[PDB]
Amino acid sequence: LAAAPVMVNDCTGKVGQAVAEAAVAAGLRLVPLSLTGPGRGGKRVVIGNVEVDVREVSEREDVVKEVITEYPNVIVVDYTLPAAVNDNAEFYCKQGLPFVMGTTGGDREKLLDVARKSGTYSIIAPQMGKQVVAFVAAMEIMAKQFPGAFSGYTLQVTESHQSTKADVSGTALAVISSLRKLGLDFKDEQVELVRDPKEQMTRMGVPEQHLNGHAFHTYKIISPDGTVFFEFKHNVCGRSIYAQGTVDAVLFLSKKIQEKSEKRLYNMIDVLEGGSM
Amino acid sequence: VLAAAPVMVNDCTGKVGQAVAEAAVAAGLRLVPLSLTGPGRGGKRVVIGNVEVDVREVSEREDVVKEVITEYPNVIVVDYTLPAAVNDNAEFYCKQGLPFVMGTTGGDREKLLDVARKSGTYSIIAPQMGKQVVAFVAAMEIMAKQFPGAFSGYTLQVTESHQSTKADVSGTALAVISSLRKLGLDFKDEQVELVRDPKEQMTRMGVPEQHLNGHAFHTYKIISPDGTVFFEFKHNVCGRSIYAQGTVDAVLFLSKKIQEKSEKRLYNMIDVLEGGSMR
Ligand SMILES: NC(=O)c1ccc[n+]([C@@H]2O[C@H](COP(=O)([O-])OP(=O)(O)OC[C@H]3O[C@@H](n4cnc5c(N)ncnc54)[C@H](O)[C@@H]3O)[C@@H](O)[C@H]2O)c1
Ligand SMILES: NC(=O)c1ccc[n+]([C@@H]2O[C@H](COP(=O)([O-])OP(=O)(O)OC[C@H]3O[C@@H](n4cnc5c(N)ncnc54)[C@H](O)[C@@H]3O)[C@@H](O)[C@H]2O)c1
Ligand SMILES: [Ca+2]
Repeated sequence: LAAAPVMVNDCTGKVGQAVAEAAVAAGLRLVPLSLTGPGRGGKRVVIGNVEVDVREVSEREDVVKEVITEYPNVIVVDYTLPAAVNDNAEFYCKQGLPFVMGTTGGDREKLLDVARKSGTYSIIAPQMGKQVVAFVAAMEIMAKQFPGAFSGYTLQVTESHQSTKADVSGTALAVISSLRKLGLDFKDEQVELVRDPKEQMTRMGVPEQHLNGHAFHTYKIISPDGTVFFEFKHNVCGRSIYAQGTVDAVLFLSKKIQEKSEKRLYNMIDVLEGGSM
Repeated sequence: VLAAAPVMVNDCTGKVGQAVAEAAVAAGLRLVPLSLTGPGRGGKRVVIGNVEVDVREVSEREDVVKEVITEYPNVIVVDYTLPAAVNDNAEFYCKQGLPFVMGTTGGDREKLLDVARKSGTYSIIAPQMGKQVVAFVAAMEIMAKQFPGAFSGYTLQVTESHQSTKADVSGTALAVISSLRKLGLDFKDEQVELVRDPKEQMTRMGVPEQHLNGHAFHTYKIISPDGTVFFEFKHNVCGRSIYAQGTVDAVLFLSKKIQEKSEKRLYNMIDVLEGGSMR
């Protein structure tokens, strides 16, 4: 590939590891340095056939000078923790480092502000499963073109995630928001969170190996008389969809940088519009 | 409050025509108590809700329409007849200046749309009136054009159930598959799995036993190369009510366009969806 090399912070996190493995398998160059979180020690990890020197976040200035002098065209991929989001972003923007930020949480308004204001080439997208982004944006296209089209219908929404998210998924909320414009009446509190593993397996169909990394959503829309039934599901096991979307985002941003686009801040919709590469 | 034109349903004795009239009445549209039935059917009085409809032979259609027009000048005609009557009924409506909603399938569809456009008659010609199904279809296509190859590498299975003897993939399924191809799925029309065994229609598609001869259940499954991502979309229709309810909406939409004197005369069900809910 004519694509920029990538530094994945943190390649020891669950999604960060998946991204790095997918980047390597795809034929991107993985920078053999990574930054891990506060309270984690230095270590050597194997990603494919690449040995990555994982360094403490206290060393991040030194580490980035080293990455920048050896890999000037580097793009950083950030899958860290909500706590690090705005700080990592300000760090990348101050250093002129182009980045793909997949980490959720943080102050999303300040995040987008700093990236746009500095004019740093970036993709900031809290859902990098691009196929899920396409479904979300379909529901919203439907919602914009055809307001009230399901007026009078009943909505049920059910979803399953690791019991490390007490909360309704951002994806579910965004879809429900479109469904309201389609004339459904449904409060966020009505989402049915499935959190029992027995039930996640036996009723939602989540495989036993994926109980701690999955995102299963079901939306049902039923007419007042019960004769019309619509059902939409998007069920993700593990993290490969996030990994594969991140690779595409890096390939897209690579090109924008090579071309010197006027536009600097992109999202996953922009990536989807460009097609598969 | 609806404030809509009164409707004449031809033929209120046909299966879909009756369903439309009953749904119109229950919704609070005014049903004109005259209807036209097909050649070889006799005159009769039918009850639609608590409205007694004088069903007249199609040979009397000149007399019938003069009677409807003098009591209900703002009438909109809803046509659910038979492929054989489509082009003739349409030419009749356009000659008389009667606005119409044509739900009947078949006929020469090019001549049909030509006569309506040429005469400048307010009309909705839509061979699929299940508006919620139309909205889903049209979304998928917009999505598909916006996001080319987005599911490139994924596998597609398509299953659908209809009354026995449907040999051909539903026009709705084909249109959705066509969008799915633009999203990078590689899938021939022949690979649609027609479910036609009633045991299987019930046990596997969920079709209720009473609806085995009148239903349209579709399932689209999209799976990633590694098998870890599964998308499933279903749209399942039992009987005729979705067509009835969409016809009411079409009449409400056309009513408004007529009241406003739109420059545009010939509309379809996409145009109705774009106009929003009116109930
Ligand atoms: N965009 C998406 O599609 C998507 C999908 C899944 C998860 N996520 C999000 O991505 C993030 C990571 O999820 P996960 O399941 O990989 O969690 P994880 O805890 O396994 O990994 C996060 C890693 O980040 C490290 N870290 C913390 N602060 C850091 C810093 N300042 N610099 C470098 N590394 C730091 C931690 O030590 C940890 O190993 C979460 O915010 C999660 O919500 C996003
Ligand atoms: N747009 C849609 O989505 C949709 C949905 C369901 C059915 N349909 C179509 O609607 C049509 C009617 O279906 P159905 O089950 O009600 O048919 P049906 O056989 O039950 O009734 C049709 C009626 O039309 C009458 N008729 C024939 N010629 C006529 C004329 N010149 N004027 C007045 N009446 C006349 C017949 O006597 C008959 O009773 C079919 O072509 C069918 O494909 C369309
Ligand atoms: Ca009869």
